[PDB]
Amino acid sequence: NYISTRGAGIGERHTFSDILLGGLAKDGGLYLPSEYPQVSADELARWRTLPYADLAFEILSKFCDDIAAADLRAITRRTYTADVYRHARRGGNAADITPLTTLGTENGAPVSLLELSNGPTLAFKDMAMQLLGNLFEYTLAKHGETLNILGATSGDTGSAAEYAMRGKEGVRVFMLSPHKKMSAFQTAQMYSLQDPNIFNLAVNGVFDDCQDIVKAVSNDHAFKAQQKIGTVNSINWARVVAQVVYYFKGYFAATRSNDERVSFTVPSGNFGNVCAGHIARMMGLPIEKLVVATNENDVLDEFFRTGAYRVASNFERFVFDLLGRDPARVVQLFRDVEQKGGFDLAASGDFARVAEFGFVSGRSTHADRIATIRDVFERYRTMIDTHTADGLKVAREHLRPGVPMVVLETAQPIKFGESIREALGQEPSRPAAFDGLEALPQRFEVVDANAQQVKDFIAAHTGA
Repeated sequence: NYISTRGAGIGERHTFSDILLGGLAKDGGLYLPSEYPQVSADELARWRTLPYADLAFEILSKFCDDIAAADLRAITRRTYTADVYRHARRGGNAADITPLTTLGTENGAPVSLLELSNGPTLAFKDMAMQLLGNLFEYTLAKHGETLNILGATSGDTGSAAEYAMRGKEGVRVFMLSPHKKMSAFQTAQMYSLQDPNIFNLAVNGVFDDCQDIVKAVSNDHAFKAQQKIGTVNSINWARVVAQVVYYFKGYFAATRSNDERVSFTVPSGNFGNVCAGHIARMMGLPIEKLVVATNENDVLDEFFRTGAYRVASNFERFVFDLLGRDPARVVQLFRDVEQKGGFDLAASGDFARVAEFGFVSGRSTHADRIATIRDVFERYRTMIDTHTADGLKVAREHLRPGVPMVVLETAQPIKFGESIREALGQEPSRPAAFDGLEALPQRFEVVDANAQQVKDFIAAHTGA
């Protein structure tokens, strides 16, 4: 049973499928399960040797009792294949889906990269998005209807969304991107798509103008009903579930037996990965530390260091757990933010739950990340990107002799080429598979920063 971070859902029934499409709860909160499903010692032992798709089935099954088991297995097996997750760049077996690449021992701990970025758009959101494509298609087939997804992107999330949803029955994607303001690789991956259910709208503004238009359409309830408007952003619970799976996969790959403990480092203070790692640990996965790298973001640093915020969907899910899963406390925190200019979890006695849950944090600077990229290229003979470098720098501050440390690789170097050029004096390396991408014919519709222009476009391209 799924309930709201702000109190709705008690005395009701919301299944996984009921909330799949990712709406907020009725009270403005986010949906969460009423308990975290527990993995027994026997289950954990049985799961160690499962291929990724079957491990995914096991975990998704804990969170979804309303979809027939056979159908969930068919969905995960269709989703997680070597062919889709084909871009393994370090000699790994793509059938692992998220191969673990061990770098070496540091402070007595084996340090590895978990390769989450071998999917079609070379970054970690392909892990959840590919699954959401199949889940959406499956669920929408039951009603013979179409979901018209509206989203915004600066390149990476929209790419992952479009590669997951292209060609899915019952789905269209209307994606707003800032015209001429994205990197060439990301622009080409999106705009080269010819699929008739994918609509790339290049907005004459910046990313925040694109987000503002999605928000404005969010507030037009009659239009949302008329056009069956959907979202695949962080409000989506299924995306978090999907991410729990690779913590299990990485744990097993990093260990020989379930007597061992593993630490993970999450780049970029990303609350979806924070949440997913925390949820895996809460289910019984033997995670020692969850290390959160926050680069030079002072807000994130301040929160993890002190529990305070002075004035993210998934921040709210995390803080709900810090506050004891009491929705009244969450509502108060948001009242403190609005009425009193921030919150202070240390003062209220709730900050102790951050360390309780295994969390620690650290920061990196641009110079630190360049140095880390250069170090890795020389010592371990491989390219890593800026996000992975933020992760590795921070990971290195939290090594315990004897405890594997797994750093999430959240984007491949080709996605963030500027820092690779600065660090390594060259473009990211790329195989023949990607030759000509940026020169392919591009298909997009330019629109101004005008919400009604976007509404008109959607209405003219759905048949509603």
